Amino acid sequence: APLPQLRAYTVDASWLQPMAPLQVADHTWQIGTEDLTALLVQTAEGAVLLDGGMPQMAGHLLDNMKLRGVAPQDLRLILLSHAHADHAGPVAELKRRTGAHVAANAETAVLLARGGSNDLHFGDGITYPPASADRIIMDGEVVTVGGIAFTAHFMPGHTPGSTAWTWTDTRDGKPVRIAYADSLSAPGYQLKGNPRYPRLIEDYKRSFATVRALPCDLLLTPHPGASNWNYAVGSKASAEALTCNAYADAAEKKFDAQLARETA
Amino acid sequence: APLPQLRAYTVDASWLQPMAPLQVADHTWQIGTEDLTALLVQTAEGAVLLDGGMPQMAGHLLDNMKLRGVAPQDLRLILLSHAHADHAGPVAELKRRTGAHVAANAETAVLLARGGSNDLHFGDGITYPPASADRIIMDGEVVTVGGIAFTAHFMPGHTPGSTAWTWTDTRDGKPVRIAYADSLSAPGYQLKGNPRYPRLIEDYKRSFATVRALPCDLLLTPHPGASNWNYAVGSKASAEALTCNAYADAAEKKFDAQLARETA
Amino acid sequence: APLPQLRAYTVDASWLQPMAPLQVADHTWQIGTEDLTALLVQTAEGAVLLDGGMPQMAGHLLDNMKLRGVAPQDLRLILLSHAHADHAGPVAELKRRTGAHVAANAETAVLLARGGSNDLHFGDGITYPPASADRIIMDGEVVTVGGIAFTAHFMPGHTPGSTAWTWTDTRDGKPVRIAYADSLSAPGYQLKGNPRYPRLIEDYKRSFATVRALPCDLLLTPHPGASNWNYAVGSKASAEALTCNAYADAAEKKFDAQLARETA
Amino acid sequence: APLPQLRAYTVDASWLQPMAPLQVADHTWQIGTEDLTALLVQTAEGAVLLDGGMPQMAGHLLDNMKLRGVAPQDLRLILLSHAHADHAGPVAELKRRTGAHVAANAETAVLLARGGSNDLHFGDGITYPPASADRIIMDGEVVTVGGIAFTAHFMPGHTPGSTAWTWTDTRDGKPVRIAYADSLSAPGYQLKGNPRYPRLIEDYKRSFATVRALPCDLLLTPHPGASNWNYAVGSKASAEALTCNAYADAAEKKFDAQLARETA
Ligand SMILES: CO[C@@]1(NC(=O)[C@@H](C)C(=O)O)C(=O)N2C(C(=O)O)=C(C)CO[C@@H]21
Ligand SMILES: CO[C@@]1(NC(=O)[C@@H](C)C(=O)O)C(=O)N2C(C(=O)O)=C(C)CO[C@@H]21
Ligand SMILES: CO[C@@]1(NC(=O)[C@@H](C)C(=O)O)C(=O)N2C(C(=O)O)=C(C)CO[C@@H]21
Ligand SMILES: CO[C@@]1(NC(=O)[C@@H](C)C(=O)O)C(=O)N2C(C(=O)O)=C(C)CO[C@@H]21
Ligand SMILES: [Zn+2]
Ligand SMILES: [Zn+2]
Ligand SMILES: [Zn+2]
Ligand SMILES: [Zn+2]
Ligand SMILES: [Zn+2]
Ligand SMILES: [Zn+2]
Ligand SMILES: [Zn+2]
Ligand SMILES: [Zn+2]
Repeated sequence: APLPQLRAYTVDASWLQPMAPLQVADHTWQIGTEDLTALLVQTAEGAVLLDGGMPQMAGHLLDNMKLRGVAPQDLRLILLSHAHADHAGPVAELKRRTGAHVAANAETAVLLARGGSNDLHFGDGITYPPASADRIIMDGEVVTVGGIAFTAHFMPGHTPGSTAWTWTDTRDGKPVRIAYADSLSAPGYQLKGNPRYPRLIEDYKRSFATVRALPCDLLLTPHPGASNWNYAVGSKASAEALTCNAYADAAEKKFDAQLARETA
Repeated sequence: APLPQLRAYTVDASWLQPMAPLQVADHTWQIGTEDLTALLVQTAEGAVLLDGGMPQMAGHLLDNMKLRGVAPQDLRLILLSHAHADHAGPVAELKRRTGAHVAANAETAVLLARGGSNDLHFGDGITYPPASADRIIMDGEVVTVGGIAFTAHFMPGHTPGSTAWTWTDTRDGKPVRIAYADSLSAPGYQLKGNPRYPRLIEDYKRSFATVRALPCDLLLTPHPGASNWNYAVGSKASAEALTCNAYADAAEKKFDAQLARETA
Repeated sequence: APLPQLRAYTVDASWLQPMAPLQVADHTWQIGTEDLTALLVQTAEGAVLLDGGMPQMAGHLLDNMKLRGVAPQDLRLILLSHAHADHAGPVAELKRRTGAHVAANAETAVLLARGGSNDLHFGDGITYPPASADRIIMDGEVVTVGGIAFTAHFMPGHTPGSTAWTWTDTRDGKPVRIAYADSLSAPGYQLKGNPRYPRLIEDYKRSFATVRALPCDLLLTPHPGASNWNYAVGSKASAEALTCNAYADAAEKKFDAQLARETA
Repeated sequence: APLPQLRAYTVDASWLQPMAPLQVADHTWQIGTEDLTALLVQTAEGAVLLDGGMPQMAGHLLDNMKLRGVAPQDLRLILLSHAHADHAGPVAELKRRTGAHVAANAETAVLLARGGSNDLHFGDGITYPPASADRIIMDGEVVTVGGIAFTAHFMPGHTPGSTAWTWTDTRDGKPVRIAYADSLSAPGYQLKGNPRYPRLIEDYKRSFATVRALPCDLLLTPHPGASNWNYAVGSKASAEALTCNAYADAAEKKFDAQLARETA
């Protein structure tokens, strides 16, 4: 009986369904797939990319950037929600082909540096090509690119380095506060008494209070279904989207119900 | 007028004064200098080293390890308080000559990986040879070597990755709770409104409460004067040493007096 | 038409067939699989491991090390032929669970650091968890562990960092020169005019002359079929094994026949 | 008798004497100091920087780049001759402030990654802030930026990763072949029987033949005195500059005279 073969990280086909650039505000665009969020922000001095999705999406992300008049050498900065394969997948290839830099916290950097291997909960089951972080950011640090200021808010839980980003864009002159908040889920996580994450419950609770107080008028998430976005319907994509308090309150009730069944 | 020459990190001569191994408990020893703490813990499966001091102390640390019957290949683990040159200096050379591994958190790892360069407060003024961290530890994670369990307690402030360590040793059969707590000082730090550390005051305050609640019967610090240790007097080294509440309360009063003068 | 799913690196089942430790000489053992070579060398000061095979073989390698009386904390050094997933797979997990160090050249280190991703010929198709190299070795450098000296011989071609290792063991007192030489194959490689490897043909030719002059009495390869070893037959495993000149001459004829068909 | 203090890497004041941009050809400029070469190449798609000199020269290099109409976000690529502190010093700070990427071979990358520490000949005596290499280049690989193609030629010896660069510029329409070749010196090196560099003499000899065959009409070196450049005299800077054969022949005679005195 020989050892088993390696298994590939397979996702639902909807996660890999390419879509044309969808406009969120005057400067923010969705260039990912139907169920994976990859936000592009066009500024006067370059473009910022938030997440990239699965690792095989680098060619698609470059296509949509070309459609917005953004050359590869115009991507200046890559920001991440958390360093998982379905969000930070193409960061390695995107760095080689665009000349951009990556800014993330220490926890996201060390997870990104080892390609998501040795995950606290998944181990080596979900591995993507590694990439280095050129700039280390702290909680509440302001990253400015082309006049648009990005503020990081640490919300650990899903991963230790889970970071929420906030920035102010315009909607035909009217300012709008956007908040790209990370996932607040714990799929298959051992919450209570985890030797690899001893203070996980504390971090999750404190993160719920963090996203409740986020300066937010329009909320987006790495998985658009978590914030009730519908990238397929285009114009009405932000129709039934949730607030920050609602998304936090909904996630916390699921965390307590999950924690309760774990003590059984 | 040519550009200035580089300046070397010079310390007081007392920091570099070698001393013979001083016994703290049945398994814990001080093998550093008179004013720099480097703790060695002998176990049945190997030895653990906490800090190393200045980078030019690797030869001295190996001498004292040889005196305790510890071969270079017997050092199994290196733990750090924070990745500064006067504490984590010889970690690079100690790894090459002992075959040991380093365990630190993400913030200490990224600071250790770039050799203390690009410090949040000191910049490139205090640079030491870089070294990689083989194991990443979380807050409250238990690291066991030879039956002795080391528990990490995150106390950020002096550095983002400042970690306090606790373990239980014996004093001729009687158990003793030891707590090696990091420095709680902010020398020349801009505390209020620091763009490189926006939540520094919050982290400092929460760290004072962390060291107050540390399970501690005997307290040691990277600088022994901070906890009123006197490594010169040998037997009476722990005579006038401070408690955890006293060391925290003394450091917090200095933090508030420093914060008050900063708003002036 | 959504983007395709990721494909897993699948190998022949014979590559993953566990086998009991096979004795090569007084100190050298085969602890890998039937068709993947993982050499263990027991010394008075510890054990050296050459290669590990596929990444899912860490548990098997530890089992055979336990059978030879080698505890996890007794593995002191890991040496590699080249940093590919079917040879350097478990190096990341083996470092975390044994406390060993890795010694490889610069080319093998940078390939090992990015987990085999961005291969010069395979791209991201063959990815394994990354690992760092603690010691950098040069061509002809001697690495000594427990009295047994390992000499590295650079033989680039299959990978830029392909390294052959030589050491002298005994066969019941009689000395024997062992040479673990890397693969001299180019499967699917574009040999002529490769923009990612412009001097590949020169490196391959110079490597044939390198393995011809290797001090060798018994030859082993990462794939035992390349040197006509038969790990299944146990005692007669080295029966029809090839010399160094024969293995080089056989590989060079295949390289020229491959280069000839490429110019057609 | 306490341990000695750390010593700072001090150089001659002429090495740190800032100078205004000196024109080499239609696109190549000297923006370093009087005795340290830092070449800037302006293209239609950005600027390439070859070397940076001492680490405290980042502010000066940015000043001269601003004088040539080159914004910080216009530096796209950094190329190195070898990763020593007097050539690769400011690469870390230049990456943080310009958003550029670094391209170097594996040997230069691993030396650049550890900040020049653990030098094969100097140890930890000459340490600069570390920096990562975003792209790994092979011998003879072509790097194109804005139509100008840079070809790397490995010439190991001074350092294992010593790389010479060649590119074709114009002199008011007339093409000119420029060759920026590394230093061919061995200051204080143990040449014969070096355990850290066993094949050093072979690499030095093969490097002399490499620079002799370099496609070169105008030669420059990291130290301009090595190729008889005089950056002070401005217009007549290339007056008495040497050819490639002359610079190689002069360096080889010094290598043999140095090797002869070593065997005495
Ligand atoms: C690592 O990627 C994830 N996990 C998986 O794909 C498998 C392994 C799983 O469900 O256990 C993960 O975390 N995600 C999230 C999230 O909310 O971030 C959700 C909801 C589930 O999908 C991705
Ligand atoms: C980086 O090393 C330190 N700083 C210096 O040496 C100079 C630069 C300084 O005083 O500003 C630093 O922090 N230390 C501590 C500590 O408590 O940790 C104290 C009390 C002061 O000494 C060391
Ligand atoms: C990356 O691993 C290899 N390649 C593959 O598995 C597939 C991708 C392939 O054949 O192209 C590779 O190289 N090997 C060797 C070797 O001789 O080293 C041989 C003979 C073939 O198997 C492994
Ligand atoms: C590490 O920097 C160098 N060495 C020194 O500065 C001291 C340490 C020394 O001379 O031994 C080094 O190599 N250089 C070269 C070169 O040709 O590259 C020459 C000629 C000498 O200066 C620099
Ligand atoms: Zn996830
Ligand atoms: Zn996810
Ligand atoms: Zn300090
Ligand atoms: Zn200190
Ligand atoms: Zn291979
Ligand atoms: Zn193979
Ligand atoms: Zn040099
Ligand atoms: Zn030099």
